[PDB]
Amino acid sequence: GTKASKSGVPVTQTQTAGADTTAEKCKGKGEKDCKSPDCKWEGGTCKD
Repeated sequence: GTKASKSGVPVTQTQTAGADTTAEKCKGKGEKDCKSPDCKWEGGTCKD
């Protein structure tokens, strides 16, 4: 609770460290190329 109201350490929960930030290997792929487990196909566009 109330003790610092900011904390000395940031206490980062998660910031998609595993992902390559943006896997632009997906970007450019057609629907067939775009693997769903790999990349999210949305709006006729393959994107990580």
